[PDB]
Amino acid sequence: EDLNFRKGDAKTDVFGSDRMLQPSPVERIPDGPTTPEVAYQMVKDETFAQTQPRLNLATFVTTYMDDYATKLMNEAININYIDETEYPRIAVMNGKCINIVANLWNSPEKDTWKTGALAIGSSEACMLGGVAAWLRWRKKRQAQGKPFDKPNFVISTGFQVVWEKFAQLWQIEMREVPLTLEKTTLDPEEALKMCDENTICVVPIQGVTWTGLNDDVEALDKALDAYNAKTGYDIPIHVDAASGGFILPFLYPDTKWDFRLKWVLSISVSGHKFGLVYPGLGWVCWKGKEYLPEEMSFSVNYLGANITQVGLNFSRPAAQILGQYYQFIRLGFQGYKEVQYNSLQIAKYIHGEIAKMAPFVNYSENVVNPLFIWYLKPEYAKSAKWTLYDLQDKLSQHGWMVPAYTLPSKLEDYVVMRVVVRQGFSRDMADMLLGDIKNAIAELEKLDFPTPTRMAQE
Amino acid sequence: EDLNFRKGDAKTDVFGSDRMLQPSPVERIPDGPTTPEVAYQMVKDETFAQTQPRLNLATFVTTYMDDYATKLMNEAININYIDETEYPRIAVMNGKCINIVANLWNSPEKDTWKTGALAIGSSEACMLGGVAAWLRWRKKRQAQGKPFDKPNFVISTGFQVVWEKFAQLWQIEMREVPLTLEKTTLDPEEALKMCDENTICVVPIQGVTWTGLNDDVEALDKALDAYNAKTGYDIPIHVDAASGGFILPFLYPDTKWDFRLKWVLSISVSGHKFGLVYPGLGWVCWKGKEYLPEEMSFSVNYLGANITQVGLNFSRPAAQILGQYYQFIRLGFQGYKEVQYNSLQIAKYIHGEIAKMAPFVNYSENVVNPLFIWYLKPEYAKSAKWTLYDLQDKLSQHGWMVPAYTLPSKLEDYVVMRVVVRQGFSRDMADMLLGDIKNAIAELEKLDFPTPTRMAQE
Amino acid sequence: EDLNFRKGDAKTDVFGSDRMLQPSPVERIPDGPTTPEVAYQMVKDETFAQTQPRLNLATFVTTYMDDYATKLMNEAININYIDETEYPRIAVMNGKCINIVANLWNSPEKDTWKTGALAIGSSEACMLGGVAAWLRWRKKRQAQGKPFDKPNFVISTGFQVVWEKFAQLWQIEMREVPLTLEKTTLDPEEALKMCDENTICVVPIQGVTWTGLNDDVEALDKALDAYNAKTGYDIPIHVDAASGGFILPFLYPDTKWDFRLKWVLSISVSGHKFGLVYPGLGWVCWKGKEYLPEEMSFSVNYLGANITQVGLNFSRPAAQILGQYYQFIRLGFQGYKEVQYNSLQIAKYIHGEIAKMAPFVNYSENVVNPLFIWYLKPEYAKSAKWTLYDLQDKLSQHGWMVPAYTLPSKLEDYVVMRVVVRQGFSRDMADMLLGDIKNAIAELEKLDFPTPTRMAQE
Amino acid sequence: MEDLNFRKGDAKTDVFGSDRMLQPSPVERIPDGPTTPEVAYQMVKDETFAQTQPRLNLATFVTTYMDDYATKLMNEAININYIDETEYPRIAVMNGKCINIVANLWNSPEKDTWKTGALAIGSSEACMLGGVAAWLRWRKKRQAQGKPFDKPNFVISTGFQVVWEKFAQLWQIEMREVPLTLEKTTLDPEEALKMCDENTICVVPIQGVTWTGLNDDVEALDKALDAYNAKTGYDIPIHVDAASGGFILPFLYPDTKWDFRLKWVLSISVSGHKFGLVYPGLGWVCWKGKEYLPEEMSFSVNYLGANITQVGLNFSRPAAQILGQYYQFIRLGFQGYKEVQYNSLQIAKYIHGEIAKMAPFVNYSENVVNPLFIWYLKPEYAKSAKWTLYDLQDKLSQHGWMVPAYTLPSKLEDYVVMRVVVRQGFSRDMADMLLGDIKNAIAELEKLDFPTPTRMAQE
Ligand SMILES: *Cc1c(COP(=O)(O)O)cnc(C)c1O
Ligand SMILES: *Cc1c(COP(=O)(O)O)cnc(C)c1O
Ligand SMILES: *Cc1c(COP(=O)(O)O)cnc(C)c1O
Ligand SMILES: *Cc1c(COP(=O)(O)O)cnc(C)c1O
Repeated sequence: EDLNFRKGDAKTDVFGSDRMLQPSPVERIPDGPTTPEVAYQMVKDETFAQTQPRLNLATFVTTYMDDYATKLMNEAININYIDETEYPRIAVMNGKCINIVANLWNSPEKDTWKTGALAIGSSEACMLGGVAAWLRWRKKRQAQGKPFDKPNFVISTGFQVVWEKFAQLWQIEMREVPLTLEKTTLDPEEALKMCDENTICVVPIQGVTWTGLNDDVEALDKALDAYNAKTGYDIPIHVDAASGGFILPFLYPDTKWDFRLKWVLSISVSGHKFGLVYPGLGWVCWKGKEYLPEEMSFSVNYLGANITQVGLNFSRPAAQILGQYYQFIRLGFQGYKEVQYNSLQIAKYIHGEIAKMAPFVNYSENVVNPLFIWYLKPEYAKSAKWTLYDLQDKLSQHGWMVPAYTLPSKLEDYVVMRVVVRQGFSRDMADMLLGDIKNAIAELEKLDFPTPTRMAQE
Repeated sequence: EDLNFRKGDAKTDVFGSDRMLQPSPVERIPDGPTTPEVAYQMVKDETFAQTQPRLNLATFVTTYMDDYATKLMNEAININYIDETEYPRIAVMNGKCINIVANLWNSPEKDTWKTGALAIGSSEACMLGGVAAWLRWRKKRQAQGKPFDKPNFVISTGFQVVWEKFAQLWQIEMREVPLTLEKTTLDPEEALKMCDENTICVVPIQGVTWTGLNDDVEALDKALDAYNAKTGYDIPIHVDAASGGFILPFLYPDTKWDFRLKWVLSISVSGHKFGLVYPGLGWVCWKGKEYLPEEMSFSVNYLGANITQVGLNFSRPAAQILGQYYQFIRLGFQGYKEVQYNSLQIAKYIHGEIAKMAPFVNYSENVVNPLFIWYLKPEYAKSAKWTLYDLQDKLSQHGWMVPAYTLPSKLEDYVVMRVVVRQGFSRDMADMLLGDIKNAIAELEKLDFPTPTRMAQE
Repeated sequence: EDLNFRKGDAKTDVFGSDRMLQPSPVERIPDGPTTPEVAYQMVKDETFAQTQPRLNLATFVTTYMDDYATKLMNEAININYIDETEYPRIAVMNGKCINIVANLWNSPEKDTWKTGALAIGSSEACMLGGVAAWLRWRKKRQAQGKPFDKPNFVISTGFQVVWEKFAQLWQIEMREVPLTLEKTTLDPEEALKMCDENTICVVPIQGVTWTGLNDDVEALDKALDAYNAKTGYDIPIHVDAASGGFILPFLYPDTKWDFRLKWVLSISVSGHKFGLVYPGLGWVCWKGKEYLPEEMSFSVNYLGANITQVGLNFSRPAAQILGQYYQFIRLGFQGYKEVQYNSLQIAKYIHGEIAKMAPFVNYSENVVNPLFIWYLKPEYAKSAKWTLYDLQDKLSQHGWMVPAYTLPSKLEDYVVMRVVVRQGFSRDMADMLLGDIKNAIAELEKLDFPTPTRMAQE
Repeated sequence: MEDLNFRKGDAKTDVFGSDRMLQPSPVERIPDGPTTPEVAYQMVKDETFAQTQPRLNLATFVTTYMDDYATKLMNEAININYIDETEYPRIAVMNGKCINIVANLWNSPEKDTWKTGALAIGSSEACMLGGVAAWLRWRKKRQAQGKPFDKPNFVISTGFQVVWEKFAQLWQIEMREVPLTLEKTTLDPEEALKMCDENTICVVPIQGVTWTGLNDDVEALDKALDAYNAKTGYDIPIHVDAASGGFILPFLYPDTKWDFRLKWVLSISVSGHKFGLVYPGLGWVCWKGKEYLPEEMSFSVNYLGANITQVGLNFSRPAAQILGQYYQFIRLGFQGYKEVQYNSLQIAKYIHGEIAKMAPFVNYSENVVNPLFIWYLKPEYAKSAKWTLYDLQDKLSQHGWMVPAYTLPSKLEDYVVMRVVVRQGFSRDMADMLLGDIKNAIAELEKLDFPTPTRMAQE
């Protein structure tokens, strides 16, 4: 007999121990240690009772990479990117990713080492673009003898929350252009009506999270050129291309949205969305070195490479740089094109099957990013006992997360549902989702009384 | 450009391929092959959208073993148990497991190699016990000149479905003794009312699936001894101990339920329930060689071990034998006792926490197996808008399976919910479950209208 | 110095401990636990001193799958198939496998979800087929006013033992048709002579274990059609296709043996033999819903799939279902055909090389399954000092298991040896086997006195 | 027989008998076409060989070792995006529990069970959140007072880590720097108070100054600040940059009053990936109470009954580091952290003592409070030596070490120093290897007949 079996010795079974009769620590660090197997289970087991990543259809962020990328990134788990003197090959590799992304967006910059920065996501990449737009505007207004204490920026009401963070954390006024059924993306005319001498940039979005659509950057650029010629305000574009920045170059090469446009001075993207890398990657590029203020930035030479030093974070994992560069080499342009082709084709397939179901109507007939939204047919909704929130709950019973929500300004009465198709979500998985949607519809149509969310609508 | 990238060559990305734009085969084998990576994802990805095993609280069957048992079993995946001449060490190992189980049940058999058999689960083990009881009875009645064409057996209405399978597949009449609030387990007096000259055995259950309770085997044995003495019918007991066979020896050693009893001639158990082995293990033991008919069985000597050859299956995985022997050596009696103690303590803990909640009342104050059932307070239920089926659905939205069902005959008006606590379900996971139950109750109590199942009860 | 080193603490070396100076438990569970490393070695080390599976040439059961199938099945070790409500995707996958198998056997059933059942092997699949035949016959005779208490079935003496198990466990009389050199497979005329008003089915075998041959199912169907027309007895066929069920559709598609035949009402197969899945898989299909008695079976709808619930086992591993579906997708029809082609070609190669050896003659000139048997030339055997049993022992000295045995009734004086070629047994391994056979012959021919088995024959 | 496409990348291709491995890696543009996974794996992996191995990187404060279970747990969460809190609410709650544990390690008096704090990628984001909150609290006060709020400043030692310069640049807030001297080797409160005025949003003492390894005296700053605020009414607060010391002081110096026990310490930040013992990607910031986190910055959402404050500069990010932190808290507990930090500090103290015995070297401080320290050349030795600490850095790099040499901040900029950081996973045995290499390097450099470039640059 083993005296200390329950206390945690070499013979203890994890689930025959005193520790696994005790709660996990909520407030205070435990006084003493446990065995690695026990602590492993205590943390691991708490992650079971939630959505499985591959069935999270709310997220845009990568939930699958192949086994070689995964092994490569796991092996770099202890590499701190910012130690560039210690890890100069990764610093160079980061710069090469920046070059490749800038050239994917048709940068006219002549320098071999393109002007850009690594980010943890589009959040940091967006904030860097906006701070740069803010600093360029401050300098221009100062040289003109004009005030520079009340900056603002203009964006669709379909903005993603990081722009609200930017507005709050830097105390910059956000001006929002509302969505309507007639103007389902940012209308250039209405955005310009909200511009003045204090506007630091307009932010069109490629891959609006609420709708899956693309603001027309080319139409914005054309309108802005006329407006800037008339006012002299010299207002630029920063493209929030979080999703579309890794869709448009491969599937829509002739759509002019990027550094080909006169007024697009910076672009940001989520490398961990359709850049196909696990969580923790974003990129921001500037059209040239003259658009990244010296106040924000400096550059260091590593093994002949000019790597710009700009960022909100400092120490950070380096694994995502290896993952991105691996994808660029493993897939190339052709491979990126076929993977995004698959994701868009599957999104289009689900869109078409949803349109055939009696309760549903799609927000758009045009699927340009691998995601889309739909709502209840207005005539169907009036007499239905259920809402899209009830459908979300039914789908959750089978492990899916398919989110229902209200649309932004002036469409807020529309409850919609969104499906995002990422690499690793196949046609076969689409059929499973659609089968569960049909069954969920059949069960909810048997209801004799309205649900809580249905009553709230009336 | 790689011409065959989409068709499946060395450069193909699984989710940039034509195969992952196609549905999985429903009716016919595909005409041609795919890459192993593609096929692996196609099969694997279908298993995502269902209950995760460690959150499956309906099942009694093991969903966790430690890393060494798991590795041992994985390494034996290609070992066919039934090739005993080729794998005689595993045949002997099977015999040693049988000895250990039979002695765990206090067999008085003097032979070193105890009379018992390997099974895939309690289904086969129960059927073998029942077939043996049927053949012993047939032989007795024929020798007595009595008819033997209408056998029956007696069991609680809380029987598990394999006994209905046995009745159907062998055409033996099942006689069911009803459950009542007054007699919540098999009452011996009522069981004897259903015994006659054609009864081949009575089947008390240790670990009734519907209720979590134990039939009183000792009381049945006493009643049966008096009955057999007056009638000469010689009716035996077969104990269905699917769960309790690996609980009672460790936590209730002095409960006289096994071969210590005169009329207990066979006992069956699920090695994959509380025997702590992954799916695919059951055991059946007989009290002595004389209770296993020669018509059913023979034995072969492997390396000096006498291994009885009886079974419904033939070729089968051998991994579960290695797993069982590992558990016996790894844990021993003390280790089994500590693991089952934990599971029972967590079940009692949840049992006590459930009783404190306003909507609930427990079916029993006595928790003798690591599971229990509760129902709605009758006064609460009459005015509640929801039923336990609604609570089951709410819990499923967080990944749990906690089943609601109506109890067997004469308690069929009771809708109950059951929680089973297995090795690998910790106190921390119990708190997560109870927190989700509390949140679910709060949500259901906001309903203004009754649910479909609530209306169905009126 | 570490006081508890020998007792099993964190510093203990497995083979410097007291436990590894002690024998493994034969009769009783050890009182206390050990470390997982110690227990892992104690169980693992016992499996060393026996036949290695890839050198087991006696077994028909899969001993190799590729790395992806193996990982997929290992990852499902804790999934209990029978929890279909909890794991409905695996329940649907099971049904898809059944559809594919039935269509491989040319089922005319129009229902999308074909009538069949999952099994642990051909044992359960055969018994389910046999019980269904018994129940259909019982119902017919009852409707006719005829007795139904003495059923029989007809089979070759080349039956595999599960049919004797079936006869014993259900008390159904087995009538055996003898083998002769003139009639080396089931002779239909002799089979029909054993049919009467009490015959529930005739069982032809595809892949007779003793001989490697195929009973002629079509010839049986023809004779049975005329017999049923003249008697009205309506006697069916159940095909035991344990091996051939996954050989004939790919290599002999035009051989009429399956549901193309009028009287073939059910077929069984071992998915773990030439279905190419590790141990634990069988399938049985019925020609239509009307041939599966309602007394035996019911069906449940899972996500729109009609899954029949019939079986002898209940809880069981689900891994083998994933493995079967993986093989269907990974290989397709072409892939199955190429693997079985390789296995048959290697068997034919070994067959041709055996025929060139002076002591040996093949039982059949035609190799139709990836296995065959041979015996000693009668003139050579008479003056030889050794038998095939001695050759089996010599081969065992190099790790092979190549079994020698006497053939069934009327051929019982023929001692034969069998080789089975499974996936993972290459031409290179065949050359190693043949080299060991030649060397073994050379050694045995040096004997000056006869061996015990040679003396036993005289 | 021959395989026609062997060099082009087919099923038989050997990575290093292929055309692709005769070609350079892409510098400018994405390749037109794909390669096999093995080829791409080697092309990226092989570029990482020719640089410092993490466990020999003695410049970094950031974790380079966790045990196998923490590593496995974090690897298994590589595809979990923390910010999807509705989808992953158990990790959201787990994040909140980590924040609670950290806040209580720092003796927070907050009575709410769900402490006011935020997850970060490192001390950079946590420090900026602390500063933005200080900036916003100061703005709100001056606004209510009718006073101007358009020229904020903050006060910090010249030993600041670069993220505070980023904060100054990216938010256009004036950084006021207090110089270091041999007489005042850490932040002196009196000199700091001379740089405070009505526009100062906070003072930032540092626990674990990167340049020196020392701790600013927060308690002495708190006392001086209390007197100043009582006189002026400016209400200037403390934010402690405790990137390293935040996970040393509670375990090894529990009685040092540096945290929320102090009146004016309203927020504290730390790097979980330094001495919190988690791989790269973790920082934490806590506030002394909910009232010190402006609602303008923040909101909170209830997940499974837990109140999780939503504040941050990042959005989507790996969740693995949260599981790693919670694993370490449970696996080690208070005792386990104390023993690991004890080991790291003891080995730093050991190297410190052995460095002192060597003829060329003198230590900057006799007191080692964090598992790191700096030394420089003895002044009399330096004048006649032909080499500098940069030469010793280069020599050690030849054996794979990174041991950094650099000039100290303002008023000590003439001091070339070298720093050694001891992290979990750097043992006594490895310290013996480093010291043996240091001795051998000294012997070789003393053989020089002429000065090196960096020695001449000093003249
Ligand atoms: C994803 C998203 C963001 C935020 O980017 P993260 O990568 O989550 O930090 C910003 N804008 C848009 C349009 C987005 O889709
Ligand atoms: C589990 C169960 C059975 C069926 O056993 P399996 O292991 O699923 O084959 C029979 N009886 C009882 C009491 C059970 O709990
Ligand atoms: C294998 C075999 C059986 C028994 O099947 P298992 O898969 O071992 O259960 C029955 N019939 C034949 C012809 C066989 O080869
Ligand atoms: C590390 C460090 C920083 C920067 O923190 P990161 O975790 O690298 O972002 C800021 N202040 C101090 C004192 C530091 O040591």
